[PDB]
Amino acid sequence: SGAIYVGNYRVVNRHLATHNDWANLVWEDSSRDLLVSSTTAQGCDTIARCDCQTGVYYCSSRRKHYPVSFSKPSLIFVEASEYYPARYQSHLMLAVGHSEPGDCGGILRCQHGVVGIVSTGGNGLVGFADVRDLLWLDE
Ligand SMILES: CSc1cncnc1CC(=O)N1CCC[C@H](C(N)=O)C1
Ligand SMILES: [Zn+2]
Repeated sequence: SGAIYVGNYRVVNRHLATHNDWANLVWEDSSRDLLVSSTTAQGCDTIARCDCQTGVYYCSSRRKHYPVSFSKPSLIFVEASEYYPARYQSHLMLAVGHSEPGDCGGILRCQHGVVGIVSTGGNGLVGFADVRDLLWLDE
């Protein structure tokens, strides 16, 4: 679990969105595993606008933050699940690091702010759904 609170927006993994998220929907994209819903309170998270490939992510399964090198956002294949059929997930970035079912939603940060959230993982790898291209989160 985990979300990004920026302005009147809440960003979450689409496969973990609640009824309130769907009732206050702004935008959703299955191929990215992203859903953005509206909030009445102002969120205090800064989004990064960069091409950083180093950052720090929160791993709830270890209650620890880890530094990682990560790849450029791309279409990476993702196996079937109770949430999605087998497909290519776009805007996905991989890093060598621990993650397990329950870690989705952990924020990845660089020196410029929020880069994205944990969305995939397995075999010593962890995938992050990038949010840096979503320029409307600040306007
Ligand atoms: C940190 S998530 C994780 C980690 N280690 C093993 N498995 C997982 C689960 C995992 O990869 N997915 C299940 C939920 C939907 C994900 C998707 N973005 O399509 C795929
Ligand atoms: Zn950065």
